[PDB]
Amino acid sequence: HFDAISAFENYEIEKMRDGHVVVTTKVVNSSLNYYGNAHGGYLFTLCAQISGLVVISLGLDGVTLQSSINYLKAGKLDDVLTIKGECVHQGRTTCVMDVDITNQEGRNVCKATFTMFVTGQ
Amino acid sequence: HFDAISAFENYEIEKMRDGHVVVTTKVVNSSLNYYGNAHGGYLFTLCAQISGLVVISLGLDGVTLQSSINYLKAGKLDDVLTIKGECVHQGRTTCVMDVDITNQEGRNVCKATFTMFVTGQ
Amino acid sequence: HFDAISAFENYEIEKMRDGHVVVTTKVVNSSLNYYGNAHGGYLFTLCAQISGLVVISLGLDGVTLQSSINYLKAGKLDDVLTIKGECVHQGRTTCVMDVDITNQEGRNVCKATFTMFVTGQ
Amino acid sequence: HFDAISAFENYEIEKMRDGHVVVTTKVVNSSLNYYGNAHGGYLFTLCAQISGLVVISLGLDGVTLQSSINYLKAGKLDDVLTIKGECVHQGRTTCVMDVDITNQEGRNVCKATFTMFVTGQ
Repeated sequence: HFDAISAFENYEIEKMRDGHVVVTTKVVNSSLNYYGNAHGGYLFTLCAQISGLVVISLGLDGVTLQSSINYLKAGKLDDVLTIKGECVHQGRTTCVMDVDITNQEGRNVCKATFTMFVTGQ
Repeated sequence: HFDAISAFENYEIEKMRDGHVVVTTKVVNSSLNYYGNAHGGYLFTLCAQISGLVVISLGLDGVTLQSSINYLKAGKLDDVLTIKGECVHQGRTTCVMDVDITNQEGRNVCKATFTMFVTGQ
Repeated sequence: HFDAISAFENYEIEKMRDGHVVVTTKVVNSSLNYYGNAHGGYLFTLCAQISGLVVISLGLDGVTLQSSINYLKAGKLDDVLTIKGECVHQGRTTCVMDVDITNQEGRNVCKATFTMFVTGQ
Repeated sequence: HFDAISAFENYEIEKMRDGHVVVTTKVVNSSLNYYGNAHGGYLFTLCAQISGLVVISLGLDGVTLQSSINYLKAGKLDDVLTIKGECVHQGRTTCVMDVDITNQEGRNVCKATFTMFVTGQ
């Protein structure tokens, strides 16, 4: 047995403009995996949501086609995670977003790149 | 504003044996994104959890180093998703897991590959 | 100093039809890296070329948007590599190709997934 | 029929120091694909070679475990490509390298992330 893995039970949107987004969130029990670390799916979901927010901030609608994520350092209970996303490439049908998560000590937690398909304006 | 994104509010483990895992789950409202489709992070978390289950089934402990996911077809409210994970490569220090999600119509929803780091036995 | 890294100085196309491609090639000196193993770029290029051939076999033109590759086992001088590609998903604007390389002993060398953008028919 | 795809028929190492590498190269006919653009495999090989150079610059020996690449803008015959590699994370067992290619106009051509396995020192 294991409990649900949840993301964004709390959050603060610090910045959302012109393809650049910054959101903060506190790691809580529902964020964790078996080993007491922030779940890789939780961390990914933080990144994917912020990637979507980057899309919206460009006046676009979109869907993720593909994503790659690298895990660098564990997130822990009560960490404050800063999720920074930006559009590195704005093409006609597709956008590429980089999203980076750091903890309250400025340490790198994970980095992801999203390939989004622009569906409309 | 947006509500939390959650994964495994419900599930059934069908198979978990020697590097092969099958788990089913039903898509619910907490699974969805802005547009009413299964959230990319939700789908990834389904895959990531099953990847870790594959690791455990091998009598191993481990952590995800890197993952890539491709989104093929939308997941919808009330879909039953089958999450199939396989260890396609068991190295000494790392394992590589393929995870595929199909819906109740047999349609491919997404595919991911996980690069896991074996921490212990 | 280092010499050029080259791919397809020799090859045999065994199969090319309906989204399924099989090509063989022999690892030669220009294939190798500093350590005497098949260069990761060489192996990737084998996969990317076969992904393109899968596109053509579907009566399409296309360009790669994104690719992810996992390296499983070293390729060595004089290995015969079998490169098998297939379209796992044929969407309207994009295709997803899986490409797998095995050696003459049937051992898995590397696996890659390509997200291609369909440019025309 | 198609001719071999080659990388580093010419190059200039501009910088190679403590985890940071810059290398330039000019796109030639052997660099290109069917459509006359820089081959995705050629571009990846440029990135992969520079990733390994980053590893060496850290006094390390290593092998690529996994890589992801995004293609942003076509490379063309006679372009001068600048290949910039950085170790963004030096773990104990693995390193993560970001590699970016820009052309002579400062335009972003592609970006890749490499997950390297440290074999020795």
